[PDB]
Amino acid sequence: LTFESTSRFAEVDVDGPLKLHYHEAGVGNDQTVVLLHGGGPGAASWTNFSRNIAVLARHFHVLAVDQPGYGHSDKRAEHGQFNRYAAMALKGLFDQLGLGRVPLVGNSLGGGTAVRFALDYPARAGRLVLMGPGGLSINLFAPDPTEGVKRLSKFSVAPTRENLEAFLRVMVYDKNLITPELVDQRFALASTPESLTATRAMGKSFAGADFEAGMMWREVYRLRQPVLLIWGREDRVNPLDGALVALKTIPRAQLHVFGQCGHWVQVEKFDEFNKLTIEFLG
Amino acid sequence: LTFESTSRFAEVDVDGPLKLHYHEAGVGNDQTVVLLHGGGPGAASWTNFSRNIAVLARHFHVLAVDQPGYGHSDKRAEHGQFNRYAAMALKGLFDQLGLGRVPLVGNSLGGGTAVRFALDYPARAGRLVLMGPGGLSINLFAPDPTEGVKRLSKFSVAPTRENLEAFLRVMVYDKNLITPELVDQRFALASTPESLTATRAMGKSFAGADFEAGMMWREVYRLRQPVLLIWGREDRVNPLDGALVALKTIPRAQLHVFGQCGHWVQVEKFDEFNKLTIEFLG
Amino acid sequence: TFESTSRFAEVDVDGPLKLHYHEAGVGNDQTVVLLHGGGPGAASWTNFSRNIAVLARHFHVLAVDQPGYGHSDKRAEHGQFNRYAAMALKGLFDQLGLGRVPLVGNSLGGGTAVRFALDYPARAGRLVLMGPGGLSINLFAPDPTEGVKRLSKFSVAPTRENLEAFLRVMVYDKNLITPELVDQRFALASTPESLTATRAMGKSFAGADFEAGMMWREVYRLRQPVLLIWGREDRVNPLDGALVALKTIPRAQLHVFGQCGHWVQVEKFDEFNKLTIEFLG
Amino acid sequence: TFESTSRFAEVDVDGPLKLHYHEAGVGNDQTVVLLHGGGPGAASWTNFSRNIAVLARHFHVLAVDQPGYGHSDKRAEHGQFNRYAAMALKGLFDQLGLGRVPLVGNSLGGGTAVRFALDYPARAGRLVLMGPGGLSINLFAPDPTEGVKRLSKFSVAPTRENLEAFLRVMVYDKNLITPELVDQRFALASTPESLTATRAMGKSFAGADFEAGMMWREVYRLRQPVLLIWGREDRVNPLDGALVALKTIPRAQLHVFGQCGHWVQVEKFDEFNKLTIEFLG
Ligand SMILES: NS(=O)(=O)c1cc(Cl)cc(Cl)c1
Ligand SMILES: NS(=O)(=O)c1cc(Cl)cc(Cl)c1
Ligand SMILES: NS(=O)(=O)c1cc(Cl)cc(Cl)c1
Ligand SMILES: NS(=O)(=O)c1cc(Cl)cc(Cl)c1
Repeated sequence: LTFESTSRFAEVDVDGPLKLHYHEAGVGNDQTVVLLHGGGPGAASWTNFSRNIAVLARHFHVLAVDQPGYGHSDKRAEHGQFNRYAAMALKGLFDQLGLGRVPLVGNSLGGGTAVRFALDYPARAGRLVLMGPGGLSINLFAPDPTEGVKRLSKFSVAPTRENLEAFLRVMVYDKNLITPELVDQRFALASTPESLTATRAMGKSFAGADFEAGMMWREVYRLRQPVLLIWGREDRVNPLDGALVALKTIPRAQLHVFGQCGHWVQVEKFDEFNKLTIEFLG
Repeated sequence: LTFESTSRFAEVDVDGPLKLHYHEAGVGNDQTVVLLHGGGPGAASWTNFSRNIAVLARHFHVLAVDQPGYGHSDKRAEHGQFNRYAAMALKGLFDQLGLGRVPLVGNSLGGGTAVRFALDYPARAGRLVLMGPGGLSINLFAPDPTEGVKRLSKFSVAPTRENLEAFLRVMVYDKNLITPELVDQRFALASTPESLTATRAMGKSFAGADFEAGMMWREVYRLRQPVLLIWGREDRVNPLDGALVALKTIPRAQLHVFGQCGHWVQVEKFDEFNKLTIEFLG
Repeated sequence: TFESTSRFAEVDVDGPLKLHYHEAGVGNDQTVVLLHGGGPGAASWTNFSRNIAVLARHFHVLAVDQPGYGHSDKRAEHGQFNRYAAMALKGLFDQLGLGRVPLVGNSLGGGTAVRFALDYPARAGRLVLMGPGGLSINLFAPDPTEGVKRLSKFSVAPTRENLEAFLRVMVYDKNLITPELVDQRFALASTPESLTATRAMGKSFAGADFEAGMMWREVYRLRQPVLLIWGREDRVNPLDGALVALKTIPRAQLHVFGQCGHWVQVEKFDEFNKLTIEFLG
Repeated sequence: TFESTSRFAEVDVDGPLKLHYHEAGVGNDQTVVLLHGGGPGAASWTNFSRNIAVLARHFHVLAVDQPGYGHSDKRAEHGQFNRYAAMALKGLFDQLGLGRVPLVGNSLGGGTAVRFALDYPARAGRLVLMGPGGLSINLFAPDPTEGVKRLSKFSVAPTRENLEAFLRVMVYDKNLITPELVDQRFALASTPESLTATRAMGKSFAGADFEAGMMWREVYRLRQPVLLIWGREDRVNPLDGALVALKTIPRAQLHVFGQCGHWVQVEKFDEFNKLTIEFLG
C-alpha cells in the first residue's frame, strides 16, 4: 500500500458530474468500511488516515473517500450545506459500487458527513465510529467559535504559513507532531487556487437557508445503530462538552475519551483507536 | 474454576488479625491483577465477577478479594472510613503474598478501595480499571443521596426482601437480570447477623472524623498511572456526572461509557468490559 | 381571593374547551401570564400562592389553569400536552385581545410557555421558566428521573401514600409537605375527572406528535430574553436539563438556587418574586 | 473620586507590605470588601468603575488593590498568589478592626476572596464571586484556556497589540475595548514595577504551595451563603469551572448571563449591582 496502488476515481452525480477520489484497500475481505477524513487546510484521506488504513485493511475492505473540496476530489466553487453535499456524493459512490449497508468511520468534518449520511439514507449506514465529530456535536460550555474554529477562519481569510501552523498546533495535544514538513506539505496543498476556491465555497455555504442540516445534534436520537463516539479530552476544535447531547440521545451510543489527545484522534491515539475500531466493527 | 477450587484465606493485621477471603486463578501467568467487588447487600467476589474471573484468568494471575464486611472476609462490628480500612487490609495481603506493583480492577465500592489503595501506597498500585467507582466520583448534577444510595439505606434500616429487590433493580439497566433466585441468594447472605453487624459498622463509620479519606476526587490529580474509567450511562447509584472531576484531573485517564448499562458494568457489559480490561492491562 | 380573581373563558381547540384562570392587578400597564407546574391536584392558585399577590402590584396577572388541571376542562383524550395547552392559551389570547405578553412557567407550565412561544412567536414576550419541562433534556440523569417515577407510580396506584411520596421529592425542605397539603392535593387529584386527566396525559406520551415535546431542539429560535430558574436539588427535572437551553437560547440567563427543589416559586418565593419583577420590569 | 477615596495602609506579610485601597460610603452599617480581577494594568478603581458609587449608597465599601496591582507593593517574589494576597488582606482587617465582612471578587480577586474565607473563616461573611479563579476547575475546557494563553503571551511579549488581544477575549462586546482603554491599561502594565509583578506571578505558579490555589478541593467547607456569577461567554475562566463549587458549597447560588464575558461587573453592571445589593442586604 502506497498512495498510487490504492488510488481510485469515480464520477457520481450531484447536480451534475462530480469526480470523487478515494483509496481502496484490503480487497477481498467480506465486510466493507468507509473512512471519512477531518477538515482543515490540506486535509485528505491518505494523510489523515496514514496510521490506520494499513491496519484496518488487515480486517476490512477499506474505502477512504476524499470528500468534495478536499484531496483529489472536485472543488466546485458552489455548494450547499457541506455534510449533506458530501453525503449525496457518498450516496452516489455507494450506488455505483453496489454497496449495501456499510459501517462508517468519520473524523471531525467527515464525522459530520458520516452522520448526515446515516440520517438521510438510514438503510445504507451501519455502525458508526465518530472521532471528535462535527455536526452532532454542540458545545454546551465552550463559547463558539472555539479556538480551533477561529484559527481555521483566520487562515481562510489570510492563508499564510504562520496561520496554518497556528491552526495545526491547536489540533493536537502533542505539538511535536506539528513538524516543518507537515506544515509545508499541508500549506502546499491548501494554497492552490482550486483549494482556495473550495474554501470560498465552504464559506458561502454557511450563509445558506439549509443551515439546519448541519445541526445534527437535533436528529441523532433517531439513529438505531450502535455508535462509538471517540474524543480527545484536549480537543480544542470540537471540545469534549460537545459529546454530551449525542451520548444522551443515541440509544446504542458508547463514548471513549482519551486523555492527552486532541482533535486528531486517529493519529494521536492511533494504536488504541485502531483496536477500538476493529473490535467495534466486528 | 469453581468457588471451592479458587477459594483462599489469609490473615493480615489491621489493628489485629483480620481474615480475608479471596479467589485465586490463572496461576502461573506472569502478571497479577487484583479485582475488588462492588458494594450492595450480599455482594462478594465470586458472584460480582462471575462473568469475568474465568476470562481474565486466561491472561492474568487473578486475585479477587472479598473486602472486609463482605463475602467470607471478617465482619468486624467496628471500623473507620471503609475504603482506607479495606485498603489497609489489601496492603497486608500484598505484603504477605510478596506482591510488587500490581494493576487493580474495582467496581463501585471496591473501585473506591482501589483508588484509596493507589493513593496511600502509591508504589504498590499499577494501572487502574474503575467501574462506576465510588470515592473519586462526585455527582456534580445529581442531588445526593442518589436513588441508588437511598434504596441501599432503606434496606439497611429495614432489611426486607422487598427493599433488597428494589435496590437491585436500580443497579442495572436491564431489570430482567434481577431474578427471583438472585434476590433470594443475595437476601440470604445479607440477612445473616454477621452481615447485619457489618452493615451497622458501615453505618457508624460514616460519622467518623476521617470522612475526608472518602473524598478521593480531591486527590486523584496525584495519580501517575494510566487509569481506565468505565461507566454505565444509566448508572443510578453513581451517576455519569460523577466521572467528570476524575476524567479532568487524572493526567493519563481514559473514560469509556456504555449506553444501556447501569452500575453493574462487569455483568451488564461483560464481554465488552473483559476485552477493554485485557487490552488495557496488556 | 380565589373567588374574586376567578374567571372562565371558552375557546376552540378541536371544539369547545372551557378554561379557568385568575385575574389580578387590572389597570397595570404590562400583562403577564402565569403557568403552573404539573403534579396531581395542581392548579394556578395553590401553585402560585406565594406569588400572585406580590406580582399583581406591578403587573396585570393572568394565572391560567392548564387543561387537565384546576377547574379547566379535563378531556379524556388529547395530543402532545404542551401544544394542546398552547393551542388553548392561543385561544384565550385572541379572545382577550392580547398582543405580545411575557410568560411565567413552572415545570409543566414552563414547557407549555415554551411551546407557545415557538408556535405563536409574535404573541410571546420575555419568558421566566422555573425547572421547566419541554426545553429540558437530562444530559446526565437517567430517564425517567426519580421525580417522574413517583409521579407515574401515583398514576398507576393513586393512593395518598404515593402522592405524599411524590410531593416529598418535589421539594428540598420536606416540612413544606404538610398533612393538610397532602389532604388538599389528594382530594382534588382523586376525583374521577382528575384521574381521567391523568390517564389522558399518560397516553398522549405515546402520540406520533412526541417530537413537539422535544423543545430543546427548537429554542435556539427564541429571540426574546429568557430567564431560566432552577433548584440545585430538583429531582423531577434535574439541573443538567438546563444546559442545552442555556447554550442555544441567545438572550438566555440562568439562576440556580442551592437548597431548592422542583417547586421554585414556593421554596424560594421571595427571591423568585424579586428576580421576576426586575426581569419583567 | 479616585483621590477622595484613596487610602494606604502598611501591613506585615513576611515584612512591610504597602496596600492601596479606595474607601466610600462611610457611616453605613455593613462593610463590604471588593477584590478586582487580574489582567495587565488592572486595579480597584478602573475594574469597579461602574459599581463603587452605586454600592456606596448601601454599604461601607473598601476596594483593595491586591499586591502586584494598582498602587500596592509589587514585590518581585511571593508564593501562591491568592494566599499571599489573603495574608495581606488579613493584615488590613486586623488593623481596621473588622469582624466578619462580606467579600466581592472578580476573577483573580474572587480566588483571593475564597482563599481568605478558607484561611480566616471567622473573618469572611457572604461571598459574591464573579468568574472567580481558585474555586473554578474547567471540567471540559482544555487548560490553559484561550484567555490564559493570551495573558501568558503578553507576559512573554508585553506589546500593546498583545494586551489588546487579551482584553478583547475578556469581554463579549468588543466595543468596550476602546483605544483609550488599551492605552490606559498598557501605560500602567508596561512599567518596570508592573512587569516585575507579572514575572513574579508567573514564577509563583511553580511553587510547592500550588495546592493552595486548588480551592475547588476545599470550598465544601464554606458555611456562608455564596453567590456565583458567570458570563456564559467567559473565555478566561469558562462556565464549566462553576460546577464543582455550585455542587459542593452548601448555601451556594449561581447566576449566568448570556452575552457576557469574564468582566461581569462592567459588561452586566446594572444587573450585577442589583444582584449584589439584594444578596448582601
Ligand atoms: N467542527 S467540524 O467538525 O464540523 C470542522 C472541523 C474542521 Cl477541522 C474543519 C471544518 Cl470546515 C469543520
Ligand atoms: N457510592 S459507592 O461506590 O461508594 C457505594 C456503592 C454501593 Cl452499591 C454500596 C456502597 Cl456501601 C457504596
Ligand atoms: N417534566 S415536566 O416538566 O414536563 C412535568 C412535571 C410534572 Cl411535576 C408533571 C408532568 Cl405531567 C410533567
Ligand atoms: N484564572 S484566574 O481567575 O485566577 C486569573 C484571571 C486573570 Cl484575568 C489573571 C490571573 Cl493572573 C488569574
